Amino acid sequence: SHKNRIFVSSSKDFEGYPSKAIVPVQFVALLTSIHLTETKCLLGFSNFERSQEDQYLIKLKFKDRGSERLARITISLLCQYFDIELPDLDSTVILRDIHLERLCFSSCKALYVSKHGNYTLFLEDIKPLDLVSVISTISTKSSELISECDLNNSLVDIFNNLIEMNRDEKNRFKFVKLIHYDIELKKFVQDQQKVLS
Amino acid sequence: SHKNRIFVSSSKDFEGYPSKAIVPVQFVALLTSIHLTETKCLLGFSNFERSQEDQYLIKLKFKDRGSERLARITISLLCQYFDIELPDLDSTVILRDIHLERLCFSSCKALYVSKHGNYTLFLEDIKPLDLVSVISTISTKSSELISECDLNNSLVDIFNNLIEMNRDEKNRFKFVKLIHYDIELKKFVQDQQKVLS
Repeated sequence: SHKNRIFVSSSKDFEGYPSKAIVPVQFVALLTSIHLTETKCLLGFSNFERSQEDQYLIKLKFKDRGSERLARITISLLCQYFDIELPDLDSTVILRDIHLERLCFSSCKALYVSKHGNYTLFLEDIKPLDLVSVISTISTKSSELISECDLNNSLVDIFNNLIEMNRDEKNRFKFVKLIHYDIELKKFVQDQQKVLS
Repeated sequence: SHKNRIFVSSSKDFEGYPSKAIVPVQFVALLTSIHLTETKCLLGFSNFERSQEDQYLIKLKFKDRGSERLARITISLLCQYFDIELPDLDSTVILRDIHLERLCFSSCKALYVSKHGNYTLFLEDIKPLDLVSVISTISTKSSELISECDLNNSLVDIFNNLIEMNRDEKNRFKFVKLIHYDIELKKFVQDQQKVLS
């Protein structure tokens, strides 16, 4: 046997989880916000089921200076991977609605940790996915509680929800406003937008 | 004014630094080793002036579980950036002579911290550089103590030392053994190997 890390397809699943327990989970979602202060470091994620950003809030807790540095070094690499630029080390980080500019697919491993009906997600790993890859995985193609299609299914859903936000006028999200709108993204979008017939 | 982060071109510079001081530094070097246990996390870097790996040892100290996680998440992103694959979270990290396989250019900001003639380097930031970029920067092209040519000069030196190790037979380092030997690397190598005339 193993840890039996549970795959969650939605923050709504947390509503039926144990009330005092530590449960390892994994979920796929777009990075939507970063907040780095001196006492706190917060990562927002959304899946965009109907939409609303930061459904998942993952916490990187820290008390010391060393902790504080580690948290900062972590944020720094995550932003570099996704080409999100940061102020200079030698110069507080606040990033909101990241998805309006970038589209940062991420596979996360967290610890759902709950007490008295309240729960917190602590990060254990994060795998940034390349938009390049994500598009392949969709165009193209451990524990007993994660199917090797869950991740894939998630990526597919995220992108559909993304499509329905693009159409919707009262939504600030639009494929064109993305800093990285290639022609591949265009045609990918168009293809998936044709999988309705 | 600013922090006056000092650019160091060599670990040999540390021999003339203050004996009880905290001095912010920056240096460019290839990642050569990673060690992750439960009490310690160590990053080895080399510049390869004549050669020897791990001239620079940067320490990511940690006492808690949270710290321990942060350190791990940090290592994980660094390896992903450089396409170094790691065992599964749900399954101690020991990576040596990374440069025989990969070539991982890195710009680091550390705190030289010394007491009684002894010094330690604590990480504050690390910028992985893409081999793709590094080759441009060389083929192609803040504080008062870092010139905007230092980084560049360093990259150039590293690669020359690399060339002289390739020639040398008693050295296990060879361009061909690299997991990523493109044709660009070939021709880049050949060009720089022609800048001797």
